[PDB]
Amino acid sequence: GASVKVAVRVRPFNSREMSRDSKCIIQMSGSTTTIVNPKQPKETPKSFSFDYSYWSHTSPEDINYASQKQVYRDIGEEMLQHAFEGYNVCIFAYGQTGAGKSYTMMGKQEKDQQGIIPQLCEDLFSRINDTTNDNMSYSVEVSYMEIYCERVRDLLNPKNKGNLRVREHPLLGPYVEDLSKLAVTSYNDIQDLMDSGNKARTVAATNMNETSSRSHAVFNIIFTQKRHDAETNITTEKVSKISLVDLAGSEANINKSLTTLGKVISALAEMDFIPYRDSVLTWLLRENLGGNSRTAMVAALSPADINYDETLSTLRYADRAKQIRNTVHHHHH
Ligand SMILES: Nc1ncnc2c1ncn2[C@@H]1O[C@H](COP(=O)(O)OP(=O)(O)CP(=O)(O)O)[C@@H](O)[C@H]1O
Ligand SMILES: [Mg+2]
Repeated sequence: GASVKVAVRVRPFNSREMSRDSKCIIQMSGSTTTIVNPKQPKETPKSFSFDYSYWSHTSPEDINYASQKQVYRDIGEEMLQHAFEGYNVCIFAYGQTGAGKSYTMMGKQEKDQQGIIPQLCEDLFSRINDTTNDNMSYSVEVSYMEIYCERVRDLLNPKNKGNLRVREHPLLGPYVEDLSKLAVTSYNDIQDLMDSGNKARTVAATNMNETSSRSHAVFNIIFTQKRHDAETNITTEKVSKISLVDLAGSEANINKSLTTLGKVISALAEMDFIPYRDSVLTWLLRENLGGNSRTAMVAALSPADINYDETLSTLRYADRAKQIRNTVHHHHH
């Protein structure tokens, strides 16, 4: 099996940390991330090694700053190329509330501050429009959903209050019943759906009416490749499912999916039964976590001393995911 690739990324201090005069307890070198314990400075700092340790604590003027472009060119680009090979792929952002999950996955729409999802979509349509072999034609379908307190809402159709039911097809696996699946033929169109979708996510008074720290957003693309050949006249089809996930803060019930995800990751790392069905998230993502898919985790980290316990926990869960291996033959030309 192909190992689930893992990257961790530390962001600059935020308003909260600055108001408390937080010092940085995170260091990076190569693919290694080290964390210092602010309360017990007498211990030896704990180090963790990953596929990538992104230092984004400073600002783009730094030669060592890990940009949106590097984060995408490393893992995003790799997954898209796998989609083109015909493999199902998944990228999920994990981490404590405010560590930088949405920035990494969505980013902002200016200043080349766009995250993994916008860059991958753009890259996808660019590659498709660069095609010169008329025997190839493409189809791109998108779906966008939110999972909040186990409830699933269609973000591309906030015009229906149905809490869509997650089901298990008798033969083809889990799916969200009646979740809208829209055909898109340009990056501009997909971006427009992404934008309105982002506008439909649940907010929380508790988060100063900002998007609720407890909702999960799953962005799916169904990429179909059709290859003709004037001959026998059969068109062959290659279908890849791209799942881009932005999880709720790691710190019918509020934290079921996240706690269950932790258990699934731990169990998989150990095994190499798994409670996939214990939550809607782990259920829908069953094949991406141990199944037929190329998967990657990007763990967001706060650099502040005040978030030590939470950051250590994220690093430890990212270390375990690194141990997961999914289960995913041509002729010499
Ligand atoms: N690599 C980076 N470089 C510069 N700023 C970053 C950054 N990563 C995150 N930020 C900033 O840090 C703040 C918090 O990040 P963000 O809102 O994306 O976190 P998050 O999605 O983990 C919160 P929640 O758990 O509630 O969903 C934002 O103001 C964001 O722009
Ligand atoms: Mg977020």
